[PDB]
Amino acid sequence: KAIPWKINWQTMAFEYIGPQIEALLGWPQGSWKSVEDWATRMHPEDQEWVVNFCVKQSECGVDHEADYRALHRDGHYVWIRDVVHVVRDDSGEVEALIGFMFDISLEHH
Amino acid sequence: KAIPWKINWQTMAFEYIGPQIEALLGWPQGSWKSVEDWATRMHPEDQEWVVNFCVKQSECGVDHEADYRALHRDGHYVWIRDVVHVVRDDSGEVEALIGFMFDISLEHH
Repeated sequence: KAIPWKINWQTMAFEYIGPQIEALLGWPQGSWKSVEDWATRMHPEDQEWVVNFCVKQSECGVDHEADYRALHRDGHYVWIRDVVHVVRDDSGEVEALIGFMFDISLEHH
Repeated sequence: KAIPWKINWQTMAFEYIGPQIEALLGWPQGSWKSVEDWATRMHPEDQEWVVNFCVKQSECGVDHEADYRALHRDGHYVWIRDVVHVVRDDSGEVEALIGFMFDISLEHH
């Protein structure tokens, strides 16, 4: 059920994202190209804080997690928990973000 | 709260594991040396299936997750969900396991 994913820090593009993302959010798996897609497919009141929070924590190399309403292609919202581990390269600089997205619908019933 | 970790498939040793593992399970963070430690610090009825399940799924390169009672150093058990992503090298062979351990105590109250 967990959806694995990884983001290239330099380009901010998705290296990969599990196919379960399609069953969960409906958008074609191949449509998840970059962080911009992740930021767009989110509830308006959540975009208001999640993006800034994740950016700040990532830049500081601090692992983090956020709960928000993800936008399904059909228009309804799905509660998701995004858990992020920050990876640094040999020189100590942020190189990528790796983690999982979890459907936490049951926690909101 | 999530505990990040990674295992070198060849040596089956922990490359790293978040410091939160100490606050959660009590054992010194540096004590988590290999899969053997992970397998030992688990409820006896769970060791009976979790180890075999994870091994089988990992060898097949299939992401998986398992819920089990982890052993705290003080002797009591803590419900944990281990989520695993399998990483393959350039030749297509299993190279490592990366994921997170989550305290799911609230789901068992």
